[PDB]
Amino acid sequence: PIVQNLQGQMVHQAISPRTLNAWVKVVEEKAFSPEVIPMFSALSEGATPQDLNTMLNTVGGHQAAMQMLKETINEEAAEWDRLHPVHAGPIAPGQMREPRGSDIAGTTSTLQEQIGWMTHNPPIPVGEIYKRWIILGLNKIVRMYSPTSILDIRQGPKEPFRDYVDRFYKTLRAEQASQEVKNWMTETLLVQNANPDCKTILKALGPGATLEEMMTACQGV
Amino acid sequence: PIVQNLQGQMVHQAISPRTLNAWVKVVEEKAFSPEVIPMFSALSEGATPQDLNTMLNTVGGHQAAMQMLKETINEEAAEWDRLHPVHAGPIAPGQMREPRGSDIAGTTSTLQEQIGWMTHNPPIPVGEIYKRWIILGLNKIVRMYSPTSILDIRQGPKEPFRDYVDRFYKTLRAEQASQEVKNWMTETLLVQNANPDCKTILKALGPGATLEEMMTACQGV
Amino acid sequence: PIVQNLQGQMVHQAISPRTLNAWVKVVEEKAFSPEVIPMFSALSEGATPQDLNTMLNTVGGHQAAMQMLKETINEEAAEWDRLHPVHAGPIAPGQMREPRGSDIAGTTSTLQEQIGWMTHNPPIPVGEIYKRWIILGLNKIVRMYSPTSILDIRQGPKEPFRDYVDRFYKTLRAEQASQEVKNWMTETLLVQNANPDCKTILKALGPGATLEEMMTACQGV
Amino acid sequence: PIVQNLQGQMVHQAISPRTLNAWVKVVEEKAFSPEVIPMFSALSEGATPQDLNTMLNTVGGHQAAMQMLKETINEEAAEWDRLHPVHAGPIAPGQMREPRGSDIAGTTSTLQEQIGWMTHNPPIPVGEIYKRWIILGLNKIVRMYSPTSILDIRQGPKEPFRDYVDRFYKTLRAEQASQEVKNWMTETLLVQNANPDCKTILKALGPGATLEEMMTACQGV
Amino acid sequence: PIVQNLQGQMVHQAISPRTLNAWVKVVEEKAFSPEVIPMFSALSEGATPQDLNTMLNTVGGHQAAMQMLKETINEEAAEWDRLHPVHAGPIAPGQMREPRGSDIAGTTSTLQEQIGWMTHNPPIPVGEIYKRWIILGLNKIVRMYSPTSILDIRQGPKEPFRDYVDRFYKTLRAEQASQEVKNWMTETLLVQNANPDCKTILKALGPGATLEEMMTACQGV
Amino acid sequence: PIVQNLQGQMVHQAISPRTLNAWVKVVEEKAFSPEVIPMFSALSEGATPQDLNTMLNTVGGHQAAMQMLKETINEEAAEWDRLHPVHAGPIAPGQMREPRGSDIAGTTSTLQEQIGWMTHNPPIPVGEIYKRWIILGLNKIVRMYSPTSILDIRQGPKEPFRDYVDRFYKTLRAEQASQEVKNWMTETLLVQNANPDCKTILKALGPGATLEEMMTACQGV
Repeated sequence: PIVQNLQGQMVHQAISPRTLNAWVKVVEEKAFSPEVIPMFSALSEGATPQDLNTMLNTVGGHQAAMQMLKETINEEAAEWDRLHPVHAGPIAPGQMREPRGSDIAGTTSTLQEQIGWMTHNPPIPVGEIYKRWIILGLNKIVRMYSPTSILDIRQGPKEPFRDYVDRFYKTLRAEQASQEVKNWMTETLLVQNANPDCKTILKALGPGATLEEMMTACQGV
Repeated sequence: PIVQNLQGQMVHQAISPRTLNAWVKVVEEKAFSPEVIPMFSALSEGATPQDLNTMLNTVGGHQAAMQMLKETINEEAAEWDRLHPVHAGPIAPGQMREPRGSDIAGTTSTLQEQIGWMTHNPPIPVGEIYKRWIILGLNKIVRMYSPTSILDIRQGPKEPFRDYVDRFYKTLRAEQASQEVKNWMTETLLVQNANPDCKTILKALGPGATLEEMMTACQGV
Repeated sequence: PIVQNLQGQMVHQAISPRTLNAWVKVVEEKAFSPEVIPMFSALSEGATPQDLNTMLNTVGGHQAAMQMLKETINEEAAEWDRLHPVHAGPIAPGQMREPRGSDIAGTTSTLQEQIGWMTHNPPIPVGEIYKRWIILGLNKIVRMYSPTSILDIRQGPKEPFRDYVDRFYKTLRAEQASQEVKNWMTETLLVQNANPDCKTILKALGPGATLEEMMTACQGV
Repeated sequence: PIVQNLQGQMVHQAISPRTLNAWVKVVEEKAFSPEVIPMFSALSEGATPQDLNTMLNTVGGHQAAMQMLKETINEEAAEWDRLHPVHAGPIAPGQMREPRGSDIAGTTSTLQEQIGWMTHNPPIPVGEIYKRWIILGLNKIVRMYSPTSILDIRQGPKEPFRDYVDRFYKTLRAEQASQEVKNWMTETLLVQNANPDCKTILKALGPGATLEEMMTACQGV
Repeated sequence: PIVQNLQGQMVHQAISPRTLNAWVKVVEEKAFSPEVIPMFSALSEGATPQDLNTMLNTVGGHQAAMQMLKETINEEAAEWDRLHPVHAGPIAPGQMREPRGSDIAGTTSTLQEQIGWMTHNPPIPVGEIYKRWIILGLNKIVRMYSPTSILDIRQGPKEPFRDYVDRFYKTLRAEQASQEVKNWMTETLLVQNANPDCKTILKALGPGATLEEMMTACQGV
Repeated sequence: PIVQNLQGQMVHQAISPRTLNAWVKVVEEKAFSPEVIPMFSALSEGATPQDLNTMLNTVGGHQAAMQMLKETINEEAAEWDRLHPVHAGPIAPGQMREPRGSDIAGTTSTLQEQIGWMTHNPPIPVGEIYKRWIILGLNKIVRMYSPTSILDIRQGPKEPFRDYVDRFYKTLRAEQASQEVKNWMTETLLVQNANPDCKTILKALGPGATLEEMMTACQGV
């Protein structure tokens, strides 16, 4: 990791044992559940591509998903190469060179160049660029490892609205979808896939009713 | 979070693994229980909107409450905009741009922006403004996910007074009701819904008796 | 709390995740057991009233004890308020005000006021004042939830004197009773409530024996 | 280990209890599963050769595997002495001695030579050379201690492709096979050792298919 | 406790949670066992009298000993007052008041006074003095609470010399005897009080043999 | 212990809780195992004799070993005094006193003296010296509490070769014998003490076969 102290004093730190353990245990316990993404992202704030590779490589099992993640990363490295030409210019001997895809993915750069890119002026955020590429592949993994389709999420006849809504927003959370489309699934599907009895109730509230009002309206139906 | 050092030197740091796990296990273990709000608020001291959002996004499950909270937050951000019109013409180069409700909520603002208002003299403490909106949305949730009103809490045949007075001020603690109404519930219901045996003993003290007189009188029944 | 660093800089620090966990486990493992009150005093070393209410409020359940505690704090506050003369008109900017009972209890004051009082020499130690009120209320509660009278503790037919002494000064520690009454209990009851055999041993030493002499005599019975 | 602090400041410190313990417990619990080698690299960031011997000598249990690794360490050591002969006379003015194989392996050399080599400019990275020699012998242990070869990974009749693919990308992970060769093993063996139903669907995709296209095709199978 | 930084700055810091918690755990796991007195002393590095009292009060149960310990501390406090009485007239303007036993016992002395004595020119280490007084009483607990004497350990017909010697030196640790008396007990009781089969062997090695030599001798009897 | 900071500022530090807990746990799990001995050095890197006395004295039980160790140290101590006699006539004015053997074992030397010798230039390493005596004595203990002869380690009629090479080198590790003789045990005894079926397997490879070759050859017999 690299920890910035007062005055922007940037110092690399080797990775902590209790980070290593927390992150590995999270993936053993909860698998590819959506909270893994914010947890991953948090626990790798200021990480180098080597520290990020550590976190993935210290995981055993789930090797079908990690093989997909490698490929996804290899695709984002071919796309960084496509977008940023490979030509070495009249750059100074002591100044940082220009990162490649494989520099970003942590394979052709050294730790000192990765610390260098991050700390240097101008900086290149090779650690966070790589995080976006991992997180994308994780979006593919979460989406792939979902057991449920969001359209089949429906209120039962004897199902409290509130337990259905937990089901609706779990299965929705685990979709990759535009926000606009997710807005549409809330405003169309929630009232639409309800039970007749509760369906009536949410309609009487009209279109400016809140989920709070909606849960409290269906408290005893 | 942002650690205030000596000479008033404020340096940001990312949120700890053991804060993340203590907050995560709290929600798993204790659900929407009243002490969860001071516990959340306490583990979130010195938090930015990004750190508060981290803590909420690392909560896996309970998504009907997180959606109810999203709508609540949006209502407090939008309400902030209601109070404050858009600031016309050019922004001054010595001055920070004044936050909109969506900058406070952490979404049309960067992390660096959040740190910018909060640290820049005279500080705008957007973390502690937004935090109060979160603690607002949580109270609504704590109060909703409560199964019992005070009328529904009574002492059974052989139940010790002590466990009942605990049940009573736990359910009162979690109610929506005002202090004049929560006084009325205390002075009426508490002795009224005691069992025959304990009710007889509390009647023999008089009505002017204290909770201390009430606890040491009715203990062995 | 407020951590004093070098050359007497007292600077506030948030209550640590492990402070919180420690108080949660202490209350979990040992409830309303005597030595828990020292754990609290220790965990509240250099604490503010916000940090005292945070610790009390972070307690799961036990609202009969906490409602009793509120009643005691509110009584201690009304008594402080009673004794201190009322301020004539507003407080001029150079006048650091003198706290009312509710200022001490953290309900009418700001954190900056609580810090202000403590650091502005001759210090008004509002944390340490409020802690005595809380500790005082914890002793009443503790004494009141204490199961067994000191009078009723007695030796088994061939029970070891040492184990009987452990029970006697364990129960004695939870007794309301005066130091002078407890000195009588030492001189009268300790031999008195022993069993026929050990009683005889103990009687033969006369009253000049210390507890080591009582212990070494009853080393074999 | 040796901690690089602000501005090339290298400072010696002891190997951490909870480091040491983390390594003993990974080996106690999990032996020589593929994830153990990345864990060992994760836990030894900035370790000297001495610190690296500390970690091998603190293993109890499994001394045939540890023996295999010493022999490997002597092989890797002898090869370093073959490639670079002894350097005659007394050491060059203000220059560090070129280490032997036994110096990299931490036996003929002293900890102060090891700290000089690592911290000097140009640095001699003795810690990372020996660490490769250890990682090579841990791979011989991993591979030997494995019961299944990648030729032997095959799908059940009613088995999910995904769980099988997890056994395959785990087994592929422990292969000493080169990357051009691992690529043949992916495009050939995965479908070939598939069940007849999932095999048919995957053959229909053509030879252009990704792992994702293969997993989403055999989702219903 | 009081933490010394560079330039001889001694600044008090509040008692650590995990120090507190570890102490508590020691008394529960090992009771008042011999090895506890060096662990306690170890855990009470830089302790004030108030931190020493905090450790004693943070224990519950085992109160016959806690009573022995109280009385012993009072005796020693009474001894310091006898050895060091009050000197004529009021206190110096710039210096501290000379300590009483009750000030060393931390009961009549404020924390500030206690900081005062350790930091003062000339300093009285009232912590380290009080701790020795505590340790005298702890040794009285160890010696009283040992179940058996060094005289009472002799070797059975199927007992291994090794286990016999384990028992001998265990029991010795807890006795009152001096090193020249303890020396006599090694050279006299151990072989004397051994079983016939090991005794012939040990006599044969002759009285200049070590315990390692005696232990190897008696290894297959 | 003594922590060497940047630019070589050596300041003594209090004996860390997880130093104390780590050594306690280590002894509880691994007793007289050979692995205790590197762990002992690693956990004592940077120690004083006071601190080494703390770890040894905080060991409960094992009092046969503590007497054997004690004896080994007094022997090493007696000898250090024989070889290093104190200088003729009057003392150098500024200098520190001569460490005697008991000083080095921390018996007769205070904390300050031990800190002087270690930090003084040229340093007298009382800590590292005491550790070799402690390690010498620990190696005797380990070896004593090991019982099996290496001649007695043989393969069962259908025992896995690995479980026998593990037993063989576990017992070999605790043998006293020179390295060339341990090389002789490797070449003679290993293949010799194997069962008819595995013996046959190894005999077919020819006698030049490496342990990697012996282990893959007997992978399944």
